[PDB]
Amino acid sequence: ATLFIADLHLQTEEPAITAGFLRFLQGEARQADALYILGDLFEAWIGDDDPNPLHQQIASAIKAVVDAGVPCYFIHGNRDFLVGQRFARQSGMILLAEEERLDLYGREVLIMHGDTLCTDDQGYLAFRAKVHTPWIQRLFLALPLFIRHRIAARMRADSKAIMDVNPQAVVDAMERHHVQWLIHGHTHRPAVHELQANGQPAWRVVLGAWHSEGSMVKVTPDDVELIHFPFLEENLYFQSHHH
Ligand SMILES: CC(=O)N1CCc2cc(S(=O)(=O)N3CCN(c4cc(C(F)(F)F)cc(Cl)n4)CC3)ccc21
Ligand SMILES: [Mn+2]
Ligand SMILES: [Mn+2]
Repeated sequence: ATLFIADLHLQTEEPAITAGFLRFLQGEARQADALYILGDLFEAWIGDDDPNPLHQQIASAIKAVVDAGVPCYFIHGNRDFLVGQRFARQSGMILLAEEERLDLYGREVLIMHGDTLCTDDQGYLAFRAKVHTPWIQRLFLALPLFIRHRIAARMRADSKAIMDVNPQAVVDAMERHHVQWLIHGHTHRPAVHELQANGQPAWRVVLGAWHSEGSMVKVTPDDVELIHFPFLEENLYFQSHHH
């Protein structure tokens, strides 16, 4: 089986999500044929030289999955688009493009983060075009770390003071790649949408964000599974209910 996760939005202020991800990496992920992380692994990223200890803890845990024989892949999200080759080397992850076509046990599957499908949010698309401009990225990454931190903290507060996908963009993407299956995240609306692409039925599978519990897509030769699970091992106990 091949696993897909996304939108964990890991951050030191949310240690429960981190604990749930580490348990996932130590258990479920060790049995997979491959693990794909479709963006927004971290709530924020300002460059691979960031000494944030969470980054090294996550890198080491993913690297242990890679060392256990499970190749791990990463497509950038809108939050962590600055994840680069240094962190890829530290984690053992392979960085992929914003769109990839996979062959999963015979079925062709398109994967992406999903933010490029929200073509109706012109405000976000302007921000995305800005921070994806290569000379702007190089200029920001050259700034001192403490300056990048203050910029990011202010820009996050400015944003606090998610649009769904455009149906035709979905069709266009699935017909550009000639697939009947699409997996993405970003929208935080886990679902399986049926549609038509290339004159045949097609399905758009959406991952969930790790807010209260975990979420993953498991692809087997026989089916596609959208699975919700708790962060930690909920040890069962009994309460003496009465008839
Ligand atoms: C919609 C959405 O995705 N948002 C909204 C706010 C936000 C904040 C983050 S951030 O905190 O992780 N971080 C902020 C600073 N940033 C910059 C800043 C610059 C510039 F300052 F020079 F312009 C250039 C570049 Cl290349 N990167 C890197 C990322 C991530 C995603 C989002
Ligand atoms: Mn997200
Ligand atoms: Mn996103």
